Amino acid sequence: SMKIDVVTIFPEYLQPVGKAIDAGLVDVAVHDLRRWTHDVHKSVDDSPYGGGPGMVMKPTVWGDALDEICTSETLLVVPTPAGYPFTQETAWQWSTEDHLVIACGRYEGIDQRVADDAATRMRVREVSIGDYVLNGGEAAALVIIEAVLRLVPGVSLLEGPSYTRPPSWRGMDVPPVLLSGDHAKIAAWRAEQSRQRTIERRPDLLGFDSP
Amino acid sequence: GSMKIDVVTIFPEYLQPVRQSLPGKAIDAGLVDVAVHDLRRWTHDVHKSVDDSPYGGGPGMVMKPTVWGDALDEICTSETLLVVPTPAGYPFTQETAWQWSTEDHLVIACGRYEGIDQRVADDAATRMRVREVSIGDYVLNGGEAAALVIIEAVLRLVPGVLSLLEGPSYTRPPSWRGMDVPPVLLSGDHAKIAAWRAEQSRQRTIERRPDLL
Ligand SMILES: O=C(O)c1cccc(CSc2cccs2)c1
Repeated sequence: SMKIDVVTIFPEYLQPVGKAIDAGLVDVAVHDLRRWTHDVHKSVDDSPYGGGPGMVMKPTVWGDALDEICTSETLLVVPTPAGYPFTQETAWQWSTEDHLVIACGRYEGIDQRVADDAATRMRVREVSIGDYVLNGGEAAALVIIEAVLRLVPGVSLLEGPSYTRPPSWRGMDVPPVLLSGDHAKIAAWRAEQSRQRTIERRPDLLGFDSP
Repeated sequence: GSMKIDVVTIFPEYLQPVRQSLPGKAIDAGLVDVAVHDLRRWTHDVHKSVDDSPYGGGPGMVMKPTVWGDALDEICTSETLLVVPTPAGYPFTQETAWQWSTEDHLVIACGRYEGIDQRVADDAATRMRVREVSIGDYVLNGGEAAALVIIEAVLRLVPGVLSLLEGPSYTRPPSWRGMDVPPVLLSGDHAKIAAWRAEQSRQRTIERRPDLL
């Protein structure tokens, strides 16, 4: 059993309701960060100190929210292009956690003091899901949850090509070996394929130079 | 400029957020159109089948060439760029988003389980440009959230629609819970602040991303 919490200013995104199939092995909650503002305008951003383009999310509003939602046992996830890589190994690790809280930021970023503060009560991980930029952590929140949840109790190199019926389609055939029943020959051919594909699409995975 | 995105999936509900995350004005100006399609209208049987056992043995299922064949024949033109998210794909980077941002028709095929029959992509590639791609180093159940990422990533690069690491950022108030904003940022010395940020970026990148260096 495991509890996942998500905070965003766009709570409509996370509503798919895959990760959806649950027989109560985990519960998931989504919160509107505006639930913790006070002024009539609901202001959650301000201009950066030192200058530069765009807005930053205020430290006070996030701080209040997390006070209410987080505990000392909590793992705090902050998706961000400036964070550590989020890999298969990270998913395995977080599949054992009791409590995850994902903080979705928009604009240019969130005050640094927010995660520095949190880091004195609970454990915090700033993470990047890939080398590209999004508008907000909302999509990243989703990716992280899919990757993590599919490893939770009760649910190398690259993988080569897959086939199924029919054995001949539009004049293209399934590789004979797959049809012949030799468990040996099929494992070998499959290993060859998987390796031939990594050298091409992902040379770094076998310690080579990236294109 | 003017871009059309078709998405095929056995979960068309999942893609609710992309079309509910769009500026109305760009839809009015013909800057982008996004259509989601349920992969099952192209099924041939009364059970509406999308997958089938792996040739060669193994666990998990493979997706039928017959169905995806029908589907792509209908949606794709020969100007089409066919995107297929998979963990065995090429890396989807920022350079990739930039490139695709100037394309006219993007077709994204969302597969599930252990993939789509290889022949589908093989065949498509005889009459259009196909790109199989991985959004990161981890396995997701299906291609759906990957599609979400890619769409958001590419469209925030189309005007009027939606190297080291960036260092910390701060805003009002100057003091919060006993932590102060770095005093250099209020100094009025902009040549000096440009350099402070530079160091911050380097340090960060060394810690978090020593590959980039
Ligand atoms: O922290 C923020 O305020 C912020 C600003 C922009 C975008 C995001 C999530 S973006 C992302 C990029 C790669 C992996 S995740 C967050």
